Amino acid sequence: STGSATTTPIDSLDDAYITPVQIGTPAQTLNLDFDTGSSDLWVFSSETTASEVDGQTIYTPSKSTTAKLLSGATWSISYGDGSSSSGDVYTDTVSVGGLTVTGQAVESAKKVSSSFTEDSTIDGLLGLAFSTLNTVSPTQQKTFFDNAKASLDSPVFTADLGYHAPGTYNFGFIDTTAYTGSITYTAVSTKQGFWEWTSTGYAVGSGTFKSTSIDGIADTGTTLLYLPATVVSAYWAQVSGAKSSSSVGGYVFPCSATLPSFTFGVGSARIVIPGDYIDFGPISTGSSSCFGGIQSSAGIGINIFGDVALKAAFVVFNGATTPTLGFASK
Ligand SMILES: CN1CCCc2cc(CN)ccc21
Ligand code: NA
Repeated sequence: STGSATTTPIDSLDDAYITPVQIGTPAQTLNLDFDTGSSDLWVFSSETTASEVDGQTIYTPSKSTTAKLLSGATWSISYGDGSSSSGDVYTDTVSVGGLTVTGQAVESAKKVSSSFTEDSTIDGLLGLAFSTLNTVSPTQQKTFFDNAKASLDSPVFTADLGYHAPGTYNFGFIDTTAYTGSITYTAVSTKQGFWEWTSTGYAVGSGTFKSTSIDGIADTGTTLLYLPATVVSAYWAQVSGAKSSSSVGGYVFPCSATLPSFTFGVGSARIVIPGDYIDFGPISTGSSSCFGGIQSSAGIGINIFGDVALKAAFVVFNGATTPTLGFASK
């Protein structure tokens, strides 16, 4: 089997991407944020505290003839930004882009943080990291990908995010029309439950490539590129008037600037992030200070190749017995 779904930016900055997901019988379509940095499929629901819902579409298990309460099971997650959600669990039929999983754990939110309530466009998250990070207790649950894997033509999914444009998530096949050149594969460590890999270095604009190992995770659920402070300082030093602002919470730059590209290594290959991808616009409405899309990881404890980096590539998440990542230009 295979599946193929379009993923759409939620706003003009590509802060996040939503993908339609069919849950239950008859289908209830919710727009979920596919998140390669977490392992819970959780949704706004008929159980969510009413004051914490503001425009999201909700899953109503009582309207699904295939929904079963997973008796005794609860979940609670805290994301790296400080956001959170928690609740109880149903199993139901879940379909993405024509690929169907029966008996998928659908984590129903009783509580969400204000940061989720405020995002009316996001109806929940579909985690695609390893199932060892799933938060359901007392019986840990599998991701949609882990449940689908055995049925897929090939045990893979691919992320093809757009810059200010829709893109695609494919499950079970590699669309050889969607990238240029060849795919360069690189080793993955699953020891922390992430798609963790090592980049071979970086360049700033037209500058020389610096060979240096940078461990990090491929995380579609994170907007920006978080890298070590040495690398980030080298990038922003090439932008007149850029500075790190403790008041704003990262590097800012004059909105009049033209940003240089950023290149990262994948083995002997190179992925080039155009400068425009690194512009996240005014810090507040009307400001002439703009927020940068490359930020320090120093306060995080991990480097994160989030959407700023991933949208510059066609990315293969290879879930074979020995997982690997693949990157291609596009
Ligand atoms: C609060 N916020 C809404 C936008 C999508 C989203 C995704 C994650 C997962 N990294 C965490 C928070 C969050
Ligand atoms: Na921000």
